[PDB]
Amino acid sequence: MEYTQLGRIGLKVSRLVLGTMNFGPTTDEAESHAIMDAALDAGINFFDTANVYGWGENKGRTEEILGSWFAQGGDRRDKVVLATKVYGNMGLDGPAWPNHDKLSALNIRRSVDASLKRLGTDHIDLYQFHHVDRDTPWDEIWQAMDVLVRQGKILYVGSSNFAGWNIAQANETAARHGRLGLVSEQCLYNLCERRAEMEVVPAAREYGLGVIAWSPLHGGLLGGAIRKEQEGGNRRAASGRAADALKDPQQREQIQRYEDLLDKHGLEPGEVALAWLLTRPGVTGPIVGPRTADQLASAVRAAELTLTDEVLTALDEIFPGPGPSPEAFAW
Amino acid sequence: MEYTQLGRIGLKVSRLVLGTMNFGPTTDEAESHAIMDAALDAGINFFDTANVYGWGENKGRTEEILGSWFAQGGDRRDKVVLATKVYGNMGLDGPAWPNHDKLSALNIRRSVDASLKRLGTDHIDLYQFHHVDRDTPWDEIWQAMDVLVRQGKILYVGSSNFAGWNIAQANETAARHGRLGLVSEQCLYNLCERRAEMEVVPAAREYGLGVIAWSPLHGGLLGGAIRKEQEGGNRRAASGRAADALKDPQQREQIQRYEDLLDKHGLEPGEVALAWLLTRPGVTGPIVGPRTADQLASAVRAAELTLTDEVLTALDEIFPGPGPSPEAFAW
Amino acid sequence: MEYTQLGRIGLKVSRLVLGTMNFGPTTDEAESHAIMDAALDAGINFFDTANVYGWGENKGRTEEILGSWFAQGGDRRDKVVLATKVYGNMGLDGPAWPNHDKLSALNIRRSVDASLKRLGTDHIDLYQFHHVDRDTPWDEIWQAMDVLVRQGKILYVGSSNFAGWNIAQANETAARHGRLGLVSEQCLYNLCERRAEMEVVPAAREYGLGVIAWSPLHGGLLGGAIRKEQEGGNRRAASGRAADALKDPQQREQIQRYEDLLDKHGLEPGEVALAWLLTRPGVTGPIVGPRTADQLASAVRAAELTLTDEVLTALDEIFPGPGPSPEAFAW
Amino acid sequence: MEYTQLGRIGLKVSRLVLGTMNFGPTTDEAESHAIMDAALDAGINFFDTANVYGWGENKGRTEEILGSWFAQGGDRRDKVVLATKVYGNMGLDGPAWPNHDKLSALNIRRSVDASLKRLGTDHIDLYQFHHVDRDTPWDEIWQAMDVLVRQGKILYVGSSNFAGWNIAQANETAARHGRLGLVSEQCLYNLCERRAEMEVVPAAREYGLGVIAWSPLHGGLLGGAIRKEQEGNRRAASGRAADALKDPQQREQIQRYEDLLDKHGLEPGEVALAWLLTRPGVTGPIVGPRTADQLASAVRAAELTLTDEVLTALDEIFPGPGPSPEAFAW
Ligand SMILES: CC[C@H]1OC(=O)C[C@@H](O)[C@H](C)[C@@H](O[C@@H]2O[C@H](C)[C@@H](O[C@H]3C[C@@](C)(O)[C@@H](O)[C@H](C)O3)[C@H](N(C)C)[C@H]2O)[C@@H](CC=O)C[C@@H](C)C(=O)/C=C/C(C)=C/[C@@H]1CO[C@@H]1O[C@H](C)[C@@H](O)[C@@H](OC)[C@H]1OC
Ligand SMILES: CC[C@H]1OC(=O)C[C@@H](O)[C@H](C)[C@@H](O[C@@H]2O[C@H](C)[C@@H](O[C@H]3C[C@@](C)(O)[C@@H](O)[C@H](C)O3)[C@H](N(C)C)[C@H]2O)[C@@H](CC=O)C[C@@H](C)C(=O)/C=C/C(C)=C/[C@@H]1CO[C@@H]1O[C@H](C)[C@@H](O)[C@@H](OC)[C@H]1OC
Ligand SMILES: NC(=O)c1ccc[n+]([C@@H]2O[C@H](COP(=O)([O-])OP(=O)(O)OC[C@H]3O[C@@H](n4cnc5c(N)ncnc54)[C@H](OP(=O)(O)O)[C@@H]3O)[C@@H](O)[C@H]2O)c1
Ligand SMILES: NC(=O)c1ccc[n+]([C@@H]2O[C@H](COP(=O)([O-])OP(=O)(O)OC[C@H]3O[C@@H](n4cnc5c(N)ncnc54)[C@H](OP(=O)(O)O)[C@@H]3O)[C@@H](O)[C@H]2O)c1
Ligand SMILES: NC(=O)c1ccc[n+]([C@@H]2O[C@H](COP(=O)([O-])OP(=O)(O)OC[C@H]3O[C@@H](n4cnc5c(N)ncnc54)[C@H](OP(=O)(O)O)[C@@H]3O)[C@@H](O)[C@H]2O)c1
Ligand SMILES: NC(=O)c1ccc[n+]([C@@H]2O[C@H](COP(=O)([O-])OP(=O)(O)OC[C@H]3O[C@@H](n4cnc5c(N)ncnc54)[C@H](OP(=O)(O)O)[C@@H]3O)[C@@H](O)[C@H]2O)c1
Repeated sequence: MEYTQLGRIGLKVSRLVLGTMNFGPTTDEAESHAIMDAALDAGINFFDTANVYGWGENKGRTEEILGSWFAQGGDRRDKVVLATKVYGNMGLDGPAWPNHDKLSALNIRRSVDASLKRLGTDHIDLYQFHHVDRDTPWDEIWQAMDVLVRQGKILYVGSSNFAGWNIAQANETAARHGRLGLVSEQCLYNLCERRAEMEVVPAAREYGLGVIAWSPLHGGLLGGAIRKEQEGGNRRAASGRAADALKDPQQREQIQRYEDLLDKHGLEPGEVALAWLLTRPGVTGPIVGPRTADQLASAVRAAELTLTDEVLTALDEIFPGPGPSPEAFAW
Repeated sequence: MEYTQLGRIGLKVSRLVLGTMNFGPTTDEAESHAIMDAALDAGINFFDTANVYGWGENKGRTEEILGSWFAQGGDRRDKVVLATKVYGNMGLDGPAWPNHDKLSALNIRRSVDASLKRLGTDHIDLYQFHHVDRDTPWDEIWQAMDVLVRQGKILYVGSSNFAGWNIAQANETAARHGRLGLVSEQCLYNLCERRAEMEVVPAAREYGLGVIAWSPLHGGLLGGAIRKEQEGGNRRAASGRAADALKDPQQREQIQRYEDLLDKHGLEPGEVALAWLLTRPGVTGPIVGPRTADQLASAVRAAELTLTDEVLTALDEIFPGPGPSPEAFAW
Repeated sequence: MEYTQLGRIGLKVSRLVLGTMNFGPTTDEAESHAIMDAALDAGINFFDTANVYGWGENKGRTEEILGSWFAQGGDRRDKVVLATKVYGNMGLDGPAWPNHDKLSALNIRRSVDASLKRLGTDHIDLYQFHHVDRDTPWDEIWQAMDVLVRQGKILYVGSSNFAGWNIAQANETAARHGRLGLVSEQCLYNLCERRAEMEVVPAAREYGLGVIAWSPLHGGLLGGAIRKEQEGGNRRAASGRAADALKDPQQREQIQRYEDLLDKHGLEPGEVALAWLLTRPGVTGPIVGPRTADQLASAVRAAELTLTDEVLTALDEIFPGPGPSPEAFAW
Repeated sequence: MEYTQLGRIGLKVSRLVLGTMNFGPTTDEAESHAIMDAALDAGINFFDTANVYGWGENKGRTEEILGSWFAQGGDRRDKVVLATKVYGNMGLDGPAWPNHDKLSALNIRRSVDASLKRLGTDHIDLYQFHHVDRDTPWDEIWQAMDVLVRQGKILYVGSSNFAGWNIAQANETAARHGRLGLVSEQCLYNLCERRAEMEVVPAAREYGLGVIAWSPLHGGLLGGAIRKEQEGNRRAASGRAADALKDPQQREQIQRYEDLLDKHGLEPGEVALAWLLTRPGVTGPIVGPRTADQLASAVRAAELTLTDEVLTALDEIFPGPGPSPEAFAW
């Protein structure tokens, strides 16, 4: 396993981050536990979850599945950098009761206690904002997080789905009073969606944040979705983001070009999408989303792949990116 | 229910704040619980109380009534933004034993623990200074509040009965050392008393405080007190501020003009006075003071009223305001 | 002559400030020079002017009259604490060209250079904002003033026609970065208009500003305006604020009672109004507005008057004040 | 003329900003001076220029044309908020000598003195970075600007072609030590190019910067370029506009735009300027008249009220992304 620092901070992480969103709605508890055992065996020490994972009436289930895994002992909790999230509504889906979503100090306080209880742990290593909340100012947010840091309930704070200028405002505000700022941004970034290149990733690099890419396969779309389009099972690529893209002729053609390119080179589409993210400047690593232990083993192989310049150039032809602003749209 | 941010902060509140001062001395425990259940039913998530409410030998009773309400369960504590106050003497009415009133770190320590015990909760969401204390410096006050913040016993700090320059000094002092300042000012503001427009509300707006208006009907004076002047009940308008106003020929003539105006437009005096405050720039909302469940329902109707330009202009004729200083008295 | 520190700073000033607004439009250049010589002979070391004084097409004339006075030599400039103002339109009366009024760094730059030229001096001792400018932020204002301080073009900065919270915001902003804040506020304050007591003077005193009362006789109204109502000459009391007040029945009765009281006590109304301001806590002194040398001589006598407690009580009853906020309108 | 505060600061500016890039290479000195007199007559008090304007061997000519304008007197300098730029190479076109371009304190020092001399003035009201310079840190940049502020050579500092996170970093750095930060961002923004909506404008709004839009007609492309395509010089015949008209999809977009405004009897240049005036946070467009009639046309656009029907139609023809992260994530 290849390791790196998470941005500027002292925390060392596997360049594969284990996502857990599938654990519950798509992968059951026993296979979820097997995937986490295999992840630990492979040297993956960095797990990403969220309070809302589990979905609908089962929001919180994923954290509970991690909690029963940790409860088995065997140094699992000691070994893992445990990340979860606050922002989402944990009540009945639909409009949230006021301050039962978003980033008020009020919702931060109740959300962290519920996550700690489901996870069966006394601390979260990386507590992440799930989304920017434009209505909560950073002196309120940093007050709430600093309460948790000094109580020992969290160690690090990260962001997810921020704009670049939110990262800068957040960390400048933290730095004025000596607080450790955001240590990582968790952003949508993959071959299909590269617009985090314009400002989010440049800002994260300037401020020394880790960058961990969520939906690195675009929801399974990049994992061989066309070749697999007729298979059964509870495949993630059969619904949601990937299925929507495959109904668009232009997006489907792109994915078809991708799968045909890789057939000519003896490469696997999911493994290449992961390996591609590992070449991007500033990217700590993809947050892999295995549905099966087999798909985790494939991810470990992806982290060992060396993409040739020829393949990288061809991928840029199919999936061009904008580069940084202002050059992306001005000069 | 209409919602808004409390000034600049991330807390979302109903634009009706439920005042509880009547609960105890005027409304009994059973009916207070009914009013609070109905407030939650109508979407009101923001309750104001004080340690002194109850009055006399029953100071603390209002908080205890809220404590018994919370103790039923039913997500009541989780759903409510709970505001209470410190400054008042909680001992025998009359001159307080030194440091058993006002805002020393000593009285803050003892008042908050006594409030938490009566409320049956481990934290207060909005802890308010009941009045400015000119003898306690802001580095002493912010030390005391920051102790409670970091212990998790409070979340936010607010002011009540401040001058505008007190708000500015408090929040500039807080900002110097990373602290969230005052998030709201609770001030006397209604059709009868508009002098908060001079400097209190302008300073609150500059510093991004919510503004929540206490005695929004001037103690019942604006709720139809002339028409109801001969009625029984233990009506708040039969005593105190309202009764005193009706003794004065000029103030009584003003209320008469008001009630006669509203008869011509088919409007209710109590609802119009609440709806008028909701139109004022910077006002988060009125802190309604229902004596009955029907009066809470009437307040909810008031929050849906749309006052016409013609009625707003007429109210300004009856109840002119000074505008901001310096223009209010100089140029 | 009685001297005092100007609030908290090391500058010592006479408790009569010589106002120059009459110099030009009401008092001609030679009599203006005689009044300034008489003021210096009496120990008055503190002169207030403004760029706009002169009025109309003659804006700047008063500063020029002071300039020709200083140009006479004889240690006049070295002896005088020279105060002038920025904010007013110096162009054609009417709507100003953008940034040719108010407190942008652009207007501050052009205004001070024009004042310095008219006054015939290389520095202004006290450069005052004529009025709050709600559209210019304090980091812009203090940048512009600090440029002038470091160049040696001004020494001290003062306010005029501020609200109390503006004083607080201004001086907290200056103190953040080691700058000397406002040293004095120049507000309307006299027997007739006491609402600076609510917040402006309390804020000034908290922050250690001098308080220099402008229009101390309410534009001549308190100088015997009723007794002299039939007189000729270009008396200031025949126009503007004083004339408007004498056409008001209640203000006229107030002034009549005042003049009758002072007839009974054998006291001069102009002198008493000045002596009254000298008793008010926090007041550095009145800015006298003599039209003649004899009126200056009269002001000097006023500074040596001791009003009996009987007269002081009678004045407070004829001319009541509001006291400080929040007590002035709440409790 | 409608006026507004420049973002959060005390400076008041007309919502039309007079751009001067045409003065010299496209509009001659006499006509440039007439456009500036007409701008002042209509109440425009805010002029944008740059040291490089004039182009090639004539870089600096535009500042000189403004300088001879000011030299005529009549309160012209006192009335105008004068904005210019530092970053561009002022030597021979091609790779610049080291530190004769970009934002080092060394190049800032030499560039401002040369602009002051050409402009014939002792101060610049708004001195703008022409482009983000990723190699110069903000404590160096603010040192250099503060030197100029304390000497009276500039009043305000603004940015141009920044990313949103650059605006935040600059102004947080400035605020740490009591300095007034950036007061304005000058970005490309018009119907054709709306990606400043992702982060640049949202960051400017949060930090209280003015937002002034350069090439508001996309270089004349939005001024009726297809109707005038065979006319006889015209900025639309070259550069950004010409390239867009060579592309089938952009040409079709502009053809749809010009058809839409034919139906409503409106002028394309005026509508494109009026459209920017409706965008939240936009101080106004930096108009680029080549002629005095084009300036009077801009003044008419500032009085125009676009109906909601037309605004909806423009938005469908010229969709924008809105803010990040929602623009690409959720
Ligand atoms: C010393 C005891 C005296 O008490 C006073 O003289 C107090 C009066 O001057 C009050 C305060 C005035 O009431 C004020 O009328 C001003 C014009 C307002 O000022 C305005 C304009 C402004 C610019 O000032 C602004 O700042 C302010 C906010 O609003 C002000 N406002 C707050 C509303 C308002 O209180 C008057 C109206 C004016 O004359 C109010 C009405 C009801 C009135 O006739 C009362 C008469 C009384 C009780 C007189 C006795 C008689 O006792 C007398 O005692 C004297 C010492 C002797 O001369 C006695 O001789 C026997 C005897 O005279 C008859
Ligand atoms: C008002 C309703 C109209 O809807 C539109 O006009 C939307 C179109 O303008 C879209 C957005 C364009 O698609 C855009 O093509 C630009 C050149 C790209 O811009 C480029 C360059 C850039 C510089 O802009 C850069 O910033 C950007 C990121 O990428 C842009 N990109 C975001 C990809 C891309 O969305 C066009 C391609 C060019 O025209 C996409 C293709 C599929 C198309 O023909 C669609 C036609 C439709 C549906 C037309 C109706 C006709 O309805 C018509 O309604 C009008 C109101 C009337 O004129 C009617 O005529 C009478 C009627 O015509 C029948
Ligand atoms: N911060 C946020 O907003 C956010 C949002 C989404 C996700 N996340 C995080 O990012 C993690 C990953 O997101 P995601 O589940 O959408 O990831 P993804 O990798 O884009 O989608 C997962 C799907 O890709 C396929 N796949 C996974 N590994 C593969 C491999 N080695 N080879 C071929 N196909 C493979 C599987 O598709 P099939 O099931 O069709 O076989 C799998 O179900 C989540 O667990 C969560 O922790 C964060
Ligand atoms: N910070 C402070 O110093 C301070 C001071 C006072 C109050 N407060 C807070 O502000 C809250 C409200 O104060 P308040 O009780 O004096 O409010 P208020 O609304 O001015 O007076 C309450 C009275 O108004 C009448 N009323 C209430 N709702 C009505 C409606 N919808 N229609 C017609 N009449 C209506 C009732 O009068 P009748 O009983 O005659 O029917 C009621 O007893 C208090 O509960 C407390 O939370 C704070
Ligand atoms: N910062 C501001 O906004 C502002 C506004 C106004 C003034 N000021 C400053 O404050 C200064 C004073 O203002 P002001 O001229 O309006 O003062 P004022 O004393 O209220 O009015 C002056 C008039 O009072 C009469 N008077 C003056 N001294 C007298 C005395 N000893 N005995 C009897 N009557 C006397 C004269 O009236 P008659 O002519 O009728 O005899 C004189 O013209 C100005 O010179 C200016 O420096 C500042
Ligand atoms: N910060 C930067 O990087 C940057 C870059 C470029 C420009 N700028 C600034 O932005 C200003 C404007 O840029 P620009 O010249 O490219 O603006 P523009 O409006 O996009 O293009 C100017 C052209 O549009 C046409 N036009 C102008 N006004 C018109 C009207 N009222 N009706 C119809 N057509 C009209 C004319 O084209 P025809 O000649 O074909 O008639 C004119 O030459 C410049 O002067 C400069 O100050 C800044």
